[PDB]
Amino acid sequence: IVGGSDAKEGAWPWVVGLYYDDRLLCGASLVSSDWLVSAAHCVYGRNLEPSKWTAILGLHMKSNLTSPQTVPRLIDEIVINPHYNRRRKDNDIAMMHLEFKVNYTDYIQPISLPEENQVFPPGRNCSIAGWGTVVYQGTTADILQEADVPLLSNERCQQQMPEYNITENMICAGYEEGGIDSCQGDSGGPLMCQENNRWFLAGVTSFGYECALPNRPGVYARVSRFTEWIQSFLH
Repeated sequence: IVGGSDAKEGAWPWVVGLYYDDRLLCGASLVSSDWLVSAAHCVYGRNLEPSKWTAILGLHMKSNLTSPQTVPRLIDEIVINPHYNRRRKDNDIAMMHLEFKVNYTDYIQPISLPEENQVFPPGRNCSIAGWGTVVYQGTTADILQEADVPLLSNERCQQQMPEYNITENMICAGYEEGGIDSCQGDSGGPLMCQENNRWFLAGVTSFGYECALPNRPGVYARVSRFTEWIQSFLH
């Protein structure tokens, strides 16, 4: 996360860090007691031995090794979206199953999927959080970083990203002046939006051109487009 600041413990209790070969590579969001939502590009091509992935839930600072609120879980199934197109970056979303369920606490809670026909309006600020790079081509955060970013319309995002195919399956967020954005290592994490005192998972961190440039917004997979499919896994 570029231009954000340290989160407080408990700030975003659905945010989960995903480890592979001992490195936190991507974020993910807890959506039930045993399913995460993350990005397909994070796991694509390396999902079929799913026990190589570990989720840490209730995570705040990577270096805090005596944290009693963090809970590890092996992953035992990873399902990429059946429409995912790697070349086009379209449908960039995956489901990951926790080997054993988690009990919810102030530090571990699921985030709601969007309500039917919920609108997340261009111009509204939503929040992002992750342990990825703090500046473009910089280093990964220790303490979870958070920031707020405004949504764009897809028309405006496509004009700013003419090199890319911005589809109905994507939602974009960032500032005209740049400075605040998701970055490498944040992929898979939530774009989350508040309505009526409740948080909804509006997007999943997907891609962008570099990070935090002016007039270059972050692109996220639009979760409302996948709610039926995500629901298909749940108990």
